[PDB]
Amino acid sequence: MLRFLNQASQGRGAWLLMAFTALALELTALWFQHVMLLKPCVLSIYERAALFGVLGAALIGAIAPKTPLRYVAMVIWLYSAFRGVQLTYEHTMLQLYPSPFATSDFMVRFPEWLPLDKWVPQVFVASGDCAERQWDFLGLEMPQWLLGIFIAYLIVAVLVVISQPFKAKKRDLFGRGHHHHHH
Repeated sequence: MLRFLNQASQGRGAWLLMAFTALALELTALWFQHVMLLKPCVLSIYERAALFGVLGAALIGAIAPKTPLRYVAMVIWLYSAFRGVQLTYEHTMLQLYPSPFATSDFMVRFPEWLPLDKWVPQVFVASGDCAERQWDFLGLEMPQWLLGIFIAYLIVAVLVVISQPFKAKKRDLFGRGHHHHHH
């Protein structure tokens, strides 16, 4: 049952399986555009960073999910959990509620202090309109589906994180007070 989940998850094979899954979607997709001659957008590229970043999180996390490393790897998993989900919303709202500013659509704005984009414009430079539909499943745009996965991934980490032995009665001090006010 649940206990087993912690067993299968605490295994590397399982972790490696999570990577191939997120990758399989990127590859199988990288082919659709290669033939469908599809072009990425500003947001699309940004969203790719949210997951692409997580993928890297699964590579380092699968190093030893039995040590405090959890907080270390989940740091990226969670970052995408709240932000990834919150962002995925902007796409949905705008998609069903188109009303942008003047011409905010001005390529990707990033500080020249991070050659991550300058030294690598290949997977950063945007080209095309954002929110446009070029391919859908069951009558749903990819962005909508991909979001479906984001939720799934958000659950495996939140559940696998809490699956930790937890318990422990010690826990000396935890959280500041400061609420006595003043006369």
